[PDB]
Amino acid sequence: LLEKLKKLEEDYYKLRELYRRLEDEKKFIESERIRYEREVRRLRSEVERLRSPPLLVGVVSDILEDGRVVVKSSTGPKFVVNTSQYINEEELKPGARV
Amino acid sequence: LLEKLKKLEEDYYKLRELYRRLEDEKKFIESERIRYEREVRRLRSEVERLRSPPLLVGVVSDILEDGRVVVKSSTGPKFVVNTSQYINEEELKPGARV
Repeated sequence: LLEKLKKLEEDYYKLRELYRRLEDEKKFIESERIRYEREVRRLRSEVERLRSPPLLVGVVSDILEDGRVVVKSSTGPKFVVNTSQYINEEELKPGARV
Repeated sequence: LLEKLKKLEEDYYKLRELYRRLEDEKKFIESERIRYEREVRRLRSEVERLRSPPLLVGVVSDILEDGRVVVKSSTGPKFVVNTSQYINEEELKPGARV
C-alpha cells in the first residue's frame, strides 16, 4: 500500500545518512593508518640498529624475577638490564651467551 | 500516490547501497589501523627500556658513618657512593649486593 512504501523510504533515508557519516569517518581513519604505519617502520629500524653492530657478547650471570637479567660482560663488569619480548628467559640460563 | 513514493524510494535505496560498498573496501584499512596501533605501542615500549642506561652491579664492601656506602664495583675498583631513600643504608649492611 501507501503506508508500506512510506515505512521503507524513511528506513533507507536514515540508514543512508548513518553510512554517509561513517564513510567520511573511515576516510579519516585512513589518514590515521598512514601515520601509524610509518611509526611501525621507524620503531622497527631502532630494533634493527640493535641487531646491527656495535654488538657485544655478554654471558648471563643469573636471571632475576623482578624483570631484570644480571649479565657478566666479557669486558669485565656485570650489569643489570631489563627483559624484552625479543628474548625468552627460559632460553636464558647461567652461561647463556647473548 | 504509490508510484510517487516509489520513485523517491528507489533513489535513496540506490544511494544507500553505494555508501555501504565503499564502507566495506575501507573496513580493511581500519582493521590495518588497529593492528598497526598495537605494533606502534609494543615496539616503542621495549626499545625504550633497553635504550635506558644499563645499571652496574656493585657489592657493599664497607659503609661509612657519614651516611655514604663504599661499594666495590663489578669492573674491579672501589668507589664511595651515596645512599638514596628508596633504599636506606639501614636496609643495607656490608655484603648486600646493590
